[PDB]
Amino acid sequence: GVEIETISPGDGRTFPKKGQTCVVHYTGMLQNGKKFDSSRDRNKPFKFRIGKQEVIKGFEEGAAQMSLGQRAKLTCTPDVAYGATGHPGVIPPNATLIFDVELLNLE
Repeated sequence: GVEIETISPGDGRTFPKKGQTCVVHYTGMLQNGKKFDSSRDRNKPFKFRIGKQEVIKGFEEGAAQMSLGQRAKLTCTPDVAYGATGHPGVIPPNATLIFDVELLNLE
């Protein structure tokens, strides 16, 4: 269950499709926890395409429901990303994830 809470500005029409490589200034946040990931710290804003199961299931649906310039607020459920296993040392089992996502892309 991907729950979108968009901070408004953008265009609201430039929607992601297949065969489109896009750019996200994401920032990881643990619910009842601290940060764990930030593309803003590395200044290399994570160029990636859509559909090839690169990213987790929660980030995949939330990015497709956005448009250019928008700023959403993800709440990824445990069963779509890591809640069975958990990424070793970084993500505990049965964890619910928070993301600051801004789509500043091409295509």
